[PDB]
Amino acid sequence: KTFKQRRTFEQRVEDVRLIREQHPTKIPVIIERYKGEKQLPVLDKTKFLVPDHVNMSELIKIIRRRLQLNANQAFFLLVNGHSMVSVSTPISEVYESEKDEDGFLYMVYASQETF
Ligand SMILES: [Cl-]
Repeated sequence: KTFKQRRTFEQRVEDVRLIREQHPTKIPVIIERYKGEKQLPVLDKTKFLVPDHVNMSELIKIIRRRLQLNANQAFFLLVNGHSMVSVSTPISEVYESEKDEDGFLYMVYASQETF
């Protein structure tokens, strides 16, 4: 069901390598709904090419807009399995430090703080 369960390690690496070749200024991000989430909708896709100059605060806003959330819906985002240290961090730096060995940057969202 999850991205890693649907694609082999080889397939994931080769896709990241393709993204470096054809979309060099983008960060390859996998964004998935927490498996127990009951309030927030699922996204229309899983793999996102994020401009590498945005910060985490902006990425949160982007994802909230893609989910068409209103102001009273809570949204929490994990990166590489843990909470964000700061929303101010540039995504190019987050990628360097938090990328998976397959080359994707993995994120999970939920409406509660306890995924
Ligand atoms: Cl590009």
